[PDB]
Amino acid sequence: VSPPPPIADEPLTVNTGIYLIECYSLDDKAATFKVNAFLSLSWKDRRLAFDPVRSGVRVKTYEPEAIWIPEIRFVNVENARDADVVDISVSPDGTVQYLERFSARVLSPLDFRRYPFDSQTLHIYLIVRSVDTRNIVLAVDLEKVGKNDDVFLTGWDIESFTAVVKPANFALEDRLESKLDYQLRISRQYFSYIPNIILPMLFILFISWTAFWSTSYEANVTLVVSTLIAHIAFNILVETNLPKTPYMTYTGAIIFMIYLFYFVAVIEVTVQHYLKVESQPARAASITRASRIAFPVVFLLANIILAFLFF
Amino acid sequence: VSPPPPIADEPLTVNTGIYLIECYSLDDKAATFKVNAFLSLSWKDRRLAFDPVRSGVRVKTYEPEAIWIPEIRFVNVENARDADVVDISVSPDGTVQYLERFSARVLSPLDFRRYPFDSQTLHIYLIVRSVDTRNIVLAVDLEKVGKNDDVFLTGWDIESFTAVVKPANFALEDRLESKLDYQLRISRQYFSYIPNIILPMLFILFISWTAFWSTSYEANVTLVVSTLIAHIAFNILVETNLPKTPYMTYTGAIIFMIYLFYFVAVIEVTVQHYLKVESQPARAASITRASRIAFPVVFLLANIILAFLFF
Amino acid sequence: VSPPPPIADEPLTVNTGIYLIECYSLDDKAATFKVNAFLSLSWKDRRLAFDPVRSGVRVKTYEPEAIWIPEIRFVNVENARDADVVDISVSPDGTVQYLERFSARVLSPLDFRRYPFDSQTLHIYLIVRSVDTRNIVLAVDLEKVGKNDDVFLTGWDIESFTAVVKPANFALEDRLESKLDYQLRISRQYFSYIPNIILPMLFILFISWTAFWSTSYEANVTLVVSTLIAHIAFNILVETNLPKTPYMTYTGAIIFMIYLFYFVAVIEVTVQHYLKVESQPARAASITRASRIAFPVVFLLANIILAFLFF
Amino acid sequence: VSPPPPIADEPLTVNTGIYLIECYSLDDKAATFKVNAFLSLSWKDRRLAFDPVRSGVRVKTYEPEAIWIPEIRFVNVENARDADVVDISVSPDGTVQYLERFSARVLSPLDFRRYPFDSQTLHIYLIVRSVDTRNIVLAVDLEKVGKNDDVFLTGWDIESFTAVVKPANFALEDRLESKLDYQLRISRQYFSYIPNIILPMLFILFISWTAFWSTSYEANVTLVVSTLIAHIAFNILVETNLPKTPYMTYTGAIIFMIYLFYFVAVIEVTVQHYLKVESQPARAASITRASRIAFPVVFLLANIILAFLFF
Amino acid sequence: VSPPPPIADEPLTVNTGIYLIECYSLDDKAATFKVNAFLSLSWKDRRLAFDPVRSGVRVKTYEPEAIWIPEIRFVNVENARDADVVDISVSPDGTVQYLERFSARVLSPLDFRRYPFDSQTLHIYLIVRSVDTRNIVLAVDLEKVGKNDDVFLTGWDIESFTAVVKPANFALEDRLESKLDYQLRISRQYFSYIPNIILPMLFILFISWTAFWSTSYEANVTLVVSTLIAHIAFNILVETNLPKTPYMTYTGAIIFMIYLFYFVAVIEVTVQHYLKVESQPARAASITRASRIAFPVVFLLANIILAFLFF
Ligand SMILES: [Cl-]
Ligand SMILES: [Cl-]
Ligand SMILES: [Cl-]
Ligand SMILES: [Cl-]
Ligand SMILES: [Cl-]
Ligand SMILES: [Cl-]
Ligand SMILES: [Cl-]
Ligand code: NA
Ligand code: NA
Ligand code: NA
Ligand code: NA
Ligand code: NA
Ligand code: NA
Repeated sequence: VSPPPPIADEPLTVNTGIYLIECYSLDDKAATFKVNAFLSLSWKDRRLAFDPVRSGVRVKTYEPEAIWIPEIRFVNVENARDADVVDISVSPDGTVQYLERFSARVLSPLDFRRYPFDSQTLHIYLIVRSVDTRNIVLAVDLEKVGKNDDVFLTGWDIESFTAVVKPANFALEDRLESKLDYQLRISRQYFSYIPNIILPMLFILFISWTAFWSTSYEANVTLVVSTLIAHIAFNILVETNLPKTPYMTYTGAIIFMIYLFYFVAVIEVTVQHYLKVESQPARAASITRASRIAFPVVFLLANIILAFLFF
Repeated sequence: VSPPPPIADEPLTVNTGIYLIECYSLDDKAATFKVNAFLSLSWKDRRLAFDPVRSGVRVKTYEPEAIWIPEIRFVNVENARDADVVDISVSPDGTVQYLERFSARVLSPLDFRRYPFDSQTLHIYLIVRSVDTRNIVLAVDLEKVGKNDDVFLTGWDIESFTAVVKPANFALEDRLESKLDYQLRISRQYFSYIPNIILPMLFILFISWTAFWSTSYEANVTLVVSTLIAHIAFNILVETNLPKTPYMTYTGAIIFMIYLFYFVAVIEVTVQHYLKVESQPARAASITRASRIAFPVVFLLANIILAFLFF
Repeated sequence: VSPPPPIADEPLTVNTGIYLIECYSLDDKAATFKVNAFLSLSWKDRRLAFDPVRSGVRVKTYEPEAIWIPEIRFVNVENARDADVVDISVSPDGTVQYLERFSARVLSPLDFRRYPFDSQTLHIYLIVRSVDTRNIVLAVDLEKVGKNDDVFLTGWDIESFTAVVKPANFALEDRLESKLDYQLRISRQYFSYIPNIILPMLFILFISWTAFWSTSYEANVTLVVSTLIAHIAFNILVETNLPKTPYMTYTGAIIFMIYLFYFVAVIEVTVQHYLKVESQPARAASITRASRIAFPVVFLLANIILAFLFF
Repeated sequence: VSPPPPIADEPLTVNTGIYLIECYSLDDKAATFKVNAFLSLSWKDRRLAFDPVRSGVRVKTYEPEAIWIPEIRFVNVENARDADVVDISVSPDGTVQYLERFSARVLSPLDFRRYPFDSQTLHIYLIVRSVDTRNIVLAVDLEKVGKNDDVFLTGWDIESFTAVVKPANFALEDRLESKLDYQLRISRQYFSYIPNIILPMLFILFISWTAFWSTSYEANVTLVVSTLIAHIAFNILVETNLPKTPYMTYTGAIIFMIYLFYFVAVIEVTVQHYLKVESQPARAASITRASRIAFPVVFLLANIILAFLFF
Repeated sequence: VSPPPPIADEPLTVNTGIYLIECYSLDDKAATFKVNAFLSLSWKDRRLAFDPVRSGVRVKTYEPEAIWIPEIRFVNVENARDADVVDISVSPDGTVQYLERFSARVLSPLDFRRYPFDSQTLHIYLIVRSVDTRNIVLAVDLEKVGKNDDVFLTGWDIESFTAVVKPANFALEDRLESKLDYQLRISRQYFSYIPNIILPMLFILFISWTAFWSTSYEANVTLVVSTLIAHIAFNILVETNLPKTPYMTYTGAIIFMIYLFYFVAVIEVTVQHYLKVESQPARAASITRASRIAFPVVFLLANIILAFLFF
């Protein structure tokens, strides 16, 4: 079966729609997510036109093998989609209405700069390659673009599912390709990060600062070194949920900066002890008293600077 | 093959049933579970009706390809089900009795608020899309809804498997859809959490409170900081078994609150030491003696408040 | 093709056999194991009977599509088995001899009460569903039940592979089902647990008891708290290899009990220090000397009680 | 299609060959590895014999469906192999030359006794089941047995790929089976284990022995207990890369033995402190000075004994 | 269908091209990566040649089954590729233009010597096996070799995608094989390793060196032993992201060397304490003051040596 013939030198328009049924398995590290949706297609093929009286049916149901179906693919998928044809209906002017339900693992990069207060635009690219007989162009039927109410993605808020109505028509290997961009807008549910990572991380840091109210070097060393190890544990935990990025993330910046605070706290505790041993506790007392104010103040200001640069 | 014609403008009723054979792989983080079941379907096709006297046979067995079968799908599945037709039997009046055995990975969100003392309602949504010739409606045959006795789900008690008998009939892409809700009620076996997480967590916390019976700052620092690290280990272990939720869980709330108890214990140990060094051990003794009562009392009351808010 | 007709109102007996070739991937947490085996089937089809003299051949080989084959399934499988027909041979009296090689992931619950000194009976349930024409019953051909010598399951000893010869004949969805139980008896190789978990766990516990030969509170606190943290590590390691059970396991009981020993050791170390500070070291010495005997004695007796209750 | 008829009562010889193209995914814990190879088969079918003069062609190419092909399988595979026929060529005398490219996951147990200085023989068992018409025997064509130069297995040295030329001919379910053993000899690249596990483990152990040059009980307790915890971490790391074995491994033996050294070091540190407190430091000094020599000497000799028993 | 006949004894040239659409899942440990691409093939079949005037059409479109297509495979793939034919076009002179879209998991070893400042050349080997009728040789059509702009690989910079135009023609099992090498050049984004592993590792090491400004043995032991444990954590973290190599990596070398620095620091802290106890603090002070300079100087020089040897 060959493609439908043109009335004039016009290309064949294949109207498309995607209705999301199930959205799942957003793998942040992998930049992959799985989708289960309806894919609707519509085009005009005058070779299948019919007169109802002779046929006895107002619309005909064809099997995919019986008629010409455009070879529609997704660009940003791991493998060819898992598709099951639901319905093929032909009107007697030859307007075909195709519907399939598919599942596919989609590849769409994520921007982690504001993690875990980040938002993303997941893309689903629909494509058709033109044939030698005719050029095929994709169009959006907005009445067939949407998502189920129950659609959920663990740890995310689903904002919108829309299509950029104008296709990207270009040449690939001396043939026209017509590409459509379907956009799924999402925003991370940051809530959990507060009681699970941010506050525990702040608690251990503030615990290290109690060394500024102690002259016991041995206790101070135990305080700063133990809390540092706990900070290392949180750093490792965070980087297991994140991919390696060629940029700094918001959380990554805070985590990194906190190491500097632990490093200077160890210097303070060392300087304090050295002075005490040298019989200079008055100078050591001045440094410890200043540290009581300096450490929280510099921590607060540096965080304001970070929040400002990132948001 | 076209759908059965109506006697009047009535829709086609397809009676359904699901009998669970094997239930497994409940992935809490993923909100997915796997199912292996019988799917029974029943409808009337007058074109298939026959006289038992003339034909000789009481029932006719058909191959799926030979007759019209409604296109039944699951809404909340990752991929199309793995199905194998078991039997197709037709009665003399044209009543078709269809039976298949299928396996599918179902997507059903879980409420973790009362974790690990939580109960869940897993859903299995059956759906049919209406055709241009006729409208198709789903119904429940209660005699064909059930589960095997041996059905088990590791770490859960299976309470019931029932169906909401009235379908959700709605329009999707200008066609009637008839959706049925099959509910699998389960309740978590909390037992194991007690000796494995709750009691070990309480033991380390109570170990930190021994610092209220010690004047040794160095030992106190070792006691509170070491037990805090062990609490961090348990917090990390718990959050690896749970997804990120936009709400607080019961366990999450207790775990978070325990950090505050460790934080105040560090303050007490610091205040005590500072006073001793300042030659004020009488004031320090009053604070330590009060802490011996205050810490368990505030811990007990705060837990009563939490249990009340969550249950 | 319809089922063979009865001589009288007798049911059709399908003789079965399972010969294990490869056994692998026993997932303790999941209650799943993978199997690769021969499935042999035998029944009489009089319609297929022939005269050896007239036909010339002693046996006739058929393709599955050419003759009636019973629809045999496994009850406790994740998905329908991966099967490949090896041979179909028909004898002159119409006795069909069917052989296939299959692979399946089997679901069989495990009893962890005596872990890691536990034994299990893995089940493989064969089933046939009766048809409207006739009732089908399963039987065991003991000469076709066995396993390869090389069959191994990492961390287990394979004891036996036998079949319960009498089927469980019952009604499921108003049709007779004939179910056969194939049993694979296994016993865990506990060896490794001794040098890897049990002895290291005992060593750290005995290390904590050295605090009963020390008056240094700071060293005692370091001894008991550090070894407790190591015990927490072993507890976490153990529970990662085990599912969450609504009962206590043998290892779980020992692990839990050891927490109580650490808890009382912390009390002893605290009481000892408090008394020393109060200028009562003679009373403290009596408690420490008693602890030297009490702790190993109570540990030994409590273990005898546990071993008795569990074995 | 039936098997080739015999000239006399001789069995049909199917010459075989396996040429490894890609070898990957050796899972030590699972005893599985994946293979991608050419499988060559050759046999004589007199019914396919032709005159080169009359036919014109020197060789005839057939599609698998057109001629009789022996049913060849692998014994120790998880599932049936993924195969794609490359070529079927028939010579004038009726000698068929079959070639396919396949991929399979092979199950072959490993001996971990000398880990990580162990060598293994991975097996690939080829098999044919005899038919009622004729008996089929397997043979090795050594010119069709080999491996690609680029063949690599991460962390291993590939030594050889050979076949045991004489098959194991036996009866399974009253039919002859002809089994061939293909052996892939490999030897572990131990290099990495030295800087990553062995030397770090020795460093922490030697760090614990510095307690023999200290009278500070508190520092000694910190030294031996901290290094023991680090040894526990290495023990856990090692057992995650290894399956549970019913025998001792070389590394397992060294790791276990090192626990005894830590245990005796804790006894020494305890005895030393007890004596000092009892005003017996002269006796304590004799024990500590002896320990300085005894610990490295006993460690060196015990290792010589272990290396001797294992190699 | 047989291969095209030669005009003379010349081999059949099959022009090839690969256009990368999606590149993903680079598993460093496994030496595997997944690819989604267009595979273009072109050859001349004179038997398919036609007159444009007589036939009417300028090009003829065929279904794969209808004409002779060369059997093209990939050498270094796990399984046979997942392919879907897009277009087959025949020009009047018989020049066939074939296009398919495929996905495959490719096996390509990586050189970790300069990790994480390493670059790699991923290989995709295209191959054709000659037939008995004719010899088949592969060629590169450079106009059909490329990659999509959007192509990305998390944690990597994609440099180029080119082909070695001259094939590796060799004999395998007495038949010509023509192999083409497609090279995907990538370079690791080392950025993240700096704040996540390198700087935290340097911070803990520098924290251990504060013991050179302290006479407190107990605090020194806590400082060096605690930071060593944190270094062990980072060593374990690094080796989980890397495979076991028979060579030293850059990071591996630095990590290993840092153990020696911790070992000598423990010796210094021990020697210092021993001397103090022996009433020789003047000699101990000389060693500690020298260590303050020696440790950073030797660390800096050893790193210059390492960087020089590795880059
Ligand atoms: Cl697609
Ligand atoms: Cl479905
Ligand atoms: Cl089955
Ligand atoms: Cl196979
Ligand atoms: Cl391929
Ligand atoms: Cl050659
Ligand atoms: Cl050739
Ligand atoms: Na078509
Ligand atoms: Na049908
Ligand atoms: Na059949
Ligand atoms: Na300590
Ligand atoms: Na065949
Ligand atoms: Na072809």
